[PDB]
Amino acid sequence: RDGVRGAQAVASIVSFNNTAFESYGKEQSINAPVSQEAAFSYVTALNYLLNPSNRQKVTIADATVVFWAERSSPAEDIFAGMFDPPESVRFHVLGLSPNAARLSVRFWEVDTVGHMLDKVGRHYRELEIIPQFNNEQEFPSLSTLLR
RNA sequence: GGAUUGAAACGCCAUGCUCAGGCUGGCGAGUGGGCGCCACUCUCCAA
Repeated sequence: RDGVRGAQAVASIVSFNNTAFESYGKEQSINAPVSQEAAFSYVTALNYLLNPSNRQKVTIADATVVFWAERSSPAEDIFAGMFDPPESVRFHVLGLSPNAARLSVRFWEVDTVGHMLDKVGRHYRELEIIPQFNNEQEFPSLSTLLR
């Protein structure tokens, strides 16, 4: 509920529980070396970002999406980007999906603006038609169309 | 003729859009109007 949705109670990104996944005679996490404090750091950061109290998380389809910058109010409006369609690093975007007890990365972007017009823009421009009344609204919501 | 974090790795097994329902009841192409007014087969040729 308060973490990655649909995954096991405790999940991990790195794990080598089965022999088929080992190589060169290594074993366990030693199969990929990382300093202990470094491992702690990013895990804590990821846990923090997952906290619902901080408005930097959103669920789309099956994948949970997390983003961060020095400010987040505009990107947070992507909530309507699907719910009701219309110095610091800027807008890292990460989307991951859950396996049974381990996580996988779906996509990864670092672009600015946050534009998704590639599909939405095409989607809307395909729907263009002159209206009948003068008081109609240009951008109908999917709910209205389906109804 | 050692070693491309490599060498091997099926999305797979299978399931009815079914059972049934009147385009009906009914309505005037109907009322009425002149093909009329008038005009030379007529001049001459043995059997």
